[PDB]
Amino acid sequence: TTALVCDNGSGLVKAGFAGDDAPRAVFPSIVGRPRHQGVMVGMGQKDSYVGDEAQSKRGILTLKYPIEHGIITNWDDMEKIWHHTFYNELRVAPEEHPTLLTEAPLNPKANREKMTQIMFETFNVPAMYVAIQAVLSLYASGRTTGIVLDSGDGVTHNVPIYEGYALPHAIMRLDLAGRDLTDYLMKILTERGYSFVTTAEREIVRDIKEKLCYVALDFENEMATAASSSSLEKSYELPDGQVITIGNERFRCPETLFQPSFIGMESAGIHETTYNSIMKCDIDIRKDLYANNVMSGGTTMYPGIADRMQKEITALAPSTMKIKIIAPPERKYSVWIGGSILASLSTFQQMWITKQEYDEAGPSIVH
Amino acid sequence: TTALVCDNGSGLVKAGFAGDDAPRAVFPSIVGRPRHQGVMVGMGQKDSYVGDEAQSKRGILTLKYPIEHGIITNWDDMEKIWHHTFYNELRVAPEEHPTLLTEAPLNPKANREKMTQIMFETFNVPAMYVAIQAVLSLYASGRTTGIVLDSGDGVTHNVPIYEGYALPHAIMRLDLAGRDLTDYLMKILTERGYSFVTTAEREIVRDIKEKLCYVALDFENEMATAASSSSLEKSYELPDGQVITIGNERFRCPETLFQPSFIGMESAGIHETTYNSIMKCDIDIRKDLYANNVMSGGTTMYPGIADRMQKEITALAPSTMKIKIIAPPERKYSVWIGGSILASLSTFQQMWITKQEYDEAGPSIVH
Amino acid sequence: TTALVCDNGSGLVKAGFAGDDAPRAVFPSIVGRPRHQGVMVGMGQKDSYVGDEAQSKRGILTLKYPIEHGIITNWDDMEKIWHHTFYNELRVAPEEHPTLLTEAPLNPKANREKMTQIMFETFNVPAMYVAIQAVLSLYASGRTTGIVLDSGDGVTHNVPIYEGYALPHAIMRLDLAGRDLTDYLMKILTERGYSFVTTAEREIVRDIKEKLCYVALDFENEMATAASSSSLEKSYELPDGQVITIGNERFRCPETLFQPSFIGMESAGIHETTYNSIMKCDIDIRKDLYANNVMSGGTTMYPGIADRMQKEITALAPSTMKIKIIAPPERKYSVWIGGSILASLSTFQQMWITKQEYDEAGPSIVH
Repeated sequence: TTALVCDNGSGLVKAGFAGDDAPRAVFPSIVGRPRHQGVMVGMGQKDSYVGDEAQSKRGILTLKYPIEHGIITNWDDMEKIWHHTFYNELRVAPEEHPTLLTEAPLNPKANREKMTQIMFETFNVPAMYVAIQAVLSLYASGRTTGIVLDSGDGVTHNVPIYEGYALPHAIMRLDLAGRDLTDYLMKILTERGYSFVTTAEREIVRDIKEKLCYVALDFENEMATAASSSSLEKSYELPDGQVITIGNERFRCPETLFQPSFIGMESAGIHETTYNSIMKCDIDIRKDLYANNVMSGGTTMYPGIADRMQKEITALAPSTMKIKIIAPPERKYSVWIGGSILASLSTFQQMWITKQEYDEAGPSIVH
Repeated sequence: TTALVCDNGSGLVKAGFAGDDAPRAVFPSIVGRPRHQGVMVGMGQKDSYVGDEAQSKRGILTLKYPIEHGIITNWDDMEKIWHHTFYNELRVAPEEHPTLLTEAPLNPKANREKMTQIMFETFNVPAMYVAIQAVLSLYASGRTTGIVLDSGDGVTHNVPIYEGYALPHAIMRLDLAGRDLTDYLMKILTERGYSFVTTAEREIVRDIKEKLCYVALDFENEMATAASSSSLEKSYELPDGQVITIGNERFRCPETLFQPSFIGMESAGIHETTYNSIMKCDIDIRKDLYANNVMSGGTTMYPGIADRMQKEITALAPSTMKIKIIAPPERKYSVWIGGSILASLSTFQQMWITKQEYDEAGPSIVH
Repeated sequence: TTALVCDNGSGLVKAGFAGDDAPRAVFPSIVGRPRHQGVMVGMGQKDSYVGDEAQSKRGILTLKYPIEHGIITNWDDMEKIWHHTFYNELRVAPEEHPTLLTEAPLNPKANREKMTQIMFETFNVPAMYVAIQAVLSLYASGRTTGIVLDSGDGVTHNVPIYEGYALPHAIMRLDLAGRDLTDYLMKILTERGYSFVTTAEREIVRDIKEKLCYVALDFENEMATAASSSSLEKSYELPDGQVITIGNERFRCPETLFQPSFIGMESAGIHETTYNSIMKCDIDIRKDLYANNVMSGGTTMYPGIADRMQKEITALAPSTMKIKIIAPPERKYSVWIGGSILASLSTFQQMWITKQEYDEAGPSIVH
């Protein structure tokens, strides 16, 4: 049997077998219990709706993302995510396949152990391994050097890798993008009188965060032309018939990635965390970290990136240095195409942690 | 044995066993004591005549509807309604059947308790349950979403239901239609010189409220053509031989449902209470409340509804929204066909409150 | 001349010159047009009655609060509020005094601009400034740190301030209390058979919301003693002679502030919004947000607050932390005593926006 790559998204959990095209299942991670009393008599209602069904049944449930700030809320809901994914999307039994699971870089111990341990006893997989989402994006882009960005709602990361070794002393985790950008967009859309305070309605905010937002070339000059009469406004239509016109806030929300002072948080922008991680690496290596700046994750899919990022880095970086920023299409599925390449390779079959070895070793094998 | 669905009409009490055709007994709720002295010597006269016999013996009695403004006048007369219904119409003993009783939405406490308690000790039914008349109209129309209208003489209601949960925060009770429309018709028929002030004669007013009245497409334009010489007049014949010709007031009386300022009451029309209840529901749900607007109750059987209601809602509702108003034939028996479907279903047999459980629990089981 | 502090209440507009005792004018914000035709011949009737005269002429008018959900309905009625206030209560010309106006925190743009702009051209004030009602309550209590609560009919707010800087990332606006508590009280008083559906009569509901309601120590245990025979009932007398006896609903209505699930809204109680705003502030600052919890606004004048709030916060907050909740008398006039202190200080005279500067700058000076 065929191995299964299942990505523990922050979004947007992604699932598909090993090779060779695209993921089979992608869905918004949400679990939602019903906040109102039923009067139908069937009864016909589920105890907890997962996505996609919880995104079709908005407004009668209370949506709860099971992974928040890069860590799982409880494994009771997480197990339901897994069960739903394997059985009613992929249509496969875990006993049939070796699996490949993903994690986030700088995640607290003992949450990789507890995960691995529960998943082996609950789903009875014959072998498993847990890879960080950032490392996998190297394979997806066909690179062997560069700084890797796993940016999902709501934890971004900046990991530098050099042919083909990782540098522990320069790894940066920012809790900045993207769920706090969702919350910030909701705070500056209230300023235009649209009240979307409720949990369900927050998903609609997320959808306009995808579609209508853009990044400026320079903030001050976009603000200048905003003061002018020329329309930057785009009109969105809402499920109850309402028409929302956003303009100024449209470029304000993504610009936060370069200026976190908009949220009021002390942390520095992607601009400077890129530079400061490069300048924590040895002198000879710095040469090839420039021009292997590879963006990844769905929250980097705004149009004005990477050429904003490019212009800003080129201004702070040493003169006459070659800087190219690598941003392909499909960054949301980058991780999955990474994992797919990995699990197909020899000899990594023998790098998987198998059940008998796990049973003897216990949680200490993980690291 | 076969369960019995007995509807506590405002009209028009309705009774018939569970399934599958139509009600067996429908009658005008009136009790009437004799207002004149008897000289026949038989004597042969009843202490209180119920309907139908009190509608055949008009003019020698004083008709008193036992339910007024959605609440029962006294249980002394109500028990006679029940006794008459079970014994001399349906021909059944309550000890033979589990019953299903109806109520009105937003009815004061403790009037469901006192009812339930008296009915168990007086009629000795083996089990019972009390459903609100509005919820039952969902089943009758085969829907699972929509705003439900229980409109009888003289309390209307507007209850929003979404698949398959009820929304408590948007429930509206209007004391507007229909008995006040009966009283208003009597006030604008006196304007044409016909004096029908007495209690018995008020039933005749109710009968012309059924048959001859109609709703306009637009008030102002119907008023315009009323000023013209073309006849809108219909000639009714009265039991003593009199011929009554009504025209202008013919469309004025039902138009009150869209304009309560005709009665002088502050409350807003069905038009606006429909809109304002929809706009008290969550944004995603509003989409399916439009086009599941379901009218019910006999007082909605005027010809110009629903296409008046349609035109008015479409003008106030957001542009490009799909609005269909659902109004089938037989709306007066909607409630009964609802109840019939309910009481036949498994597992609702075990939702009935049985006598032993009631005896242990007391009136606190009701809610 | 003496500066004038005029508070844009949600209630309850408040007005009085700068220093040193109490407001001169307080009145219920209502404007009401006459819903019936006049037959007196004088004629003697006003086009629109404002409060107090619209609270003496109840039942012949249709009361409309000009500010609803924290935003003004139209400036046509708002200007009449202002005109009435300055001229026929305060007896002062706006050209004589610099004014100080108030607003609500998280109010949509461009409603501070449009207000400021209209007020300068209509009333011709020589200078003005607009302060949010929450910030002013710090001065009133003589504090320089703490979370400030502006709670009026029907928008509450939770703003954290630290010596002497404001924290934008933790500001919470709840549309929960108090006008929806008025509407909820009307919905659970109909349950006891008293029908107060009309606009005028809604004011009477508001008056019993003030006087007779109380907060429980614990809901479940107050509900227990409610099931007991001991009287919690208080008897109110109504203008037409009616005696109303409320008990259970008496503690149910204010308890909604800790449990919004009673209205069916998804939002969390003051308990948790207090905690969750504190836990969105930096670690060192959290220490002094506890014990500077300052309540304000008239809708916090229920007797069981703050010691309900105290017991609930102490249960959720970390162990051995000092928590004191600051609730002085006169919370309804807190805002005014705040404003009074502010406008008297040097150098804040030079913080006022003066007419010549406004004329040059235009609406862009506001922020």
